[PDB]
Amino acid sequence: FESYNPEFFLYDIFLKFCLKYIDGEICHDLFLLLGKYNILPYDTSNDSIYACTNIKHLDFINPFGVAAGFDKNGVCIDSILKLGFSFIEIGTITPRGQTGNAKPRIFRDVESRSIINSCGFNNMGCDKVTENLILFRKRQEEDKLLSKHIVGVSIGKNKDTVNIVDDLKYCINKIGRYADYIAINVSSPNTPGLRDNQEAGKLKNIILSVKEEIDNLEFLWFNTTKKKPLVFVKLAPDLNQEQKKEIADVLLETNIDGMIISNTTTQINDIKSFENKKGGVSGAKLKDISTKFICEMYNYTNKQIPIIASGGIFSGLDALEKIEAGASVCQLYSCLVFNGMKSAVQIKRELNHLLYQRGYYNLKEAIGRKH
Ligand SMILES: Cc1cc2nc3c(=O)[nH]c(=O)nc-3n(C[C@H](O)[C@H](O)[C@H](O)COP(=O)(O)O)c2cc1C
Ligand SMILES: CCCCCCCCOCCOCCOCCOCCOCCO
Ligand SMILES: CCCCCCCCOCCOCCOCCOCCOCCO
Ligand SMILES: C/C(O)=C(\C#N)C(=O)Nc1ccc(C(F)(F)F)cc1
Ligand SMILES: O=C(O)c1cc(=O)[nH]c(=O)[nH]1
Repeated sequence: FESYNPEFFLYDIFLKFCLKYIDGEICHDLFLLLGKYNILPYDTSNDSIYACTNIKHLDFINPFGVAAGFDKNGVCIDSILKLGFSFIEIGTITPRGQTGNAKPRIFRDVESRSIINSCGFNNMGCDKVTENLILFRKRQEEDKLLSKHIVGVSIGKNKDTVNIVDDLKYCINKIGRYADYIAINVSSPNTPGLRDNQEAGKLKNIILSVKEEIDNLEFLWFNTTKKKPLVFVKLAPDLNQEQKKEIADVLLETNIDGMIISNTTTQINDIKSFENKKGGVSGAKLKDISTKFICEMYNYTNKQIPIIASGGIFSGLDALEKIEAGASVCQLYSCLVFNGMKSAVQIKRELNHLLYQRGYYNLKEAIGRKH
């Protein structure tokens, strides 16, 4: 075993320990601290050119990135990317820093590889996170192994903010220049009233405001693409067909660059250890629900809006199911929690194998093949 490799057995011993004894958020923060101090293992393999993917000019070296919320403040972007991910969606930052809901607010259920959280948009604020992203961009600029890595920024509203657009615009003005794309978060179930912004009418206004604000912002782009950040919207899977269809029409009207399918769900209640817990559920129990959601939106949007998959992706098989359902790229969170540091290297290898086995010459060919 190569001790610098994410697959080094020692990291699995650590993973077992963490999962067995350590509080969810404490472990998470410890992990981010390890990454901040750059003492995490890293992937040294070269990514298959056959598994590269894209969403317009956004070129991902591999189809795996880490979902929003994992590095809410962008404290160790480099370290996380070097685990083998092609991109990371930092934050889900708010104009002002806020503490989030009362702890403990993150619980694991290993048997079902599920997580439930009621974090509440805890983050250091757009100002501080921008500084962290700026530091990364400068670092990315001197390093070359990160030149093609992508960083997206998830944005939301502060707990008391009346008009979400006011917060979105503030964040864009501050960090938009350093983002490869912006993720409009209107699907968190831990911020009262936030999900109402998924109503076709409101969502349309929000998306246009975000796009205009990005244009109004426009060496210029200190990001990877060297172009203005694309716009994605992250949706909750707890919507009825009518709602999804109306949203689908808005996404086409607003010509949104992409849609991150499925944030956590609130319709799961078959998990024993989560009965007395609040928040959104992530993990295996969310996979089918979110995959189906992808199928629907892919159809409802006539395969015109690129999809970033999120929800219960742990293996290459799970990723292929998301891909064949219409997803062009995948985001992981729970996988990192349950499979640990070897998450990226492992899932990439699995997907390459599976793509080969099934007879695909590349990953793109598989996108939507479940038609
Ligand atoms: C502790 C925790 C915090 C999260 N924070 C955010 C966030 O700030 N913004 C966001 O868009 N999603 C957030 N998510 C949702 C994940 O990005 C992802 O959509 C969801 O967990 C489904 O992926 P998974 O099944 O692979 O875990 C969070 C999830 C967890 C478990
Ligand atoms: C200090 C050494 C402790 C060793 C414990 C050995 C347990 C044997 O499991 C072997 C396979 O582990 C592979 C890595 O898995 C990491 C994630 O483990 C999930 C929980 O596993 C529970 C059983 O250990
Ligand atoms: C099912 C019961 C499992 C019990 C497991 C006991 C595990 C104790 O874990 C200690 C080993 O983890 C090593 C730490 O690696 C993570 C960070 O690496 C940074 C470098 O650290 C070197 C000093 O450890
Ligand atoms: C609930 C929870 O456990 C988390 C969250 N969020 C989390 O990041 N955990 C977590 C993060 C990293 C590891 C490892 F180091 F092993 F790779 C293990 C667990
Ligand atoms: O910060 C949070 O509570 C949060 C945000 C989000 O988008 N999803 C989630 O499950 N939690």
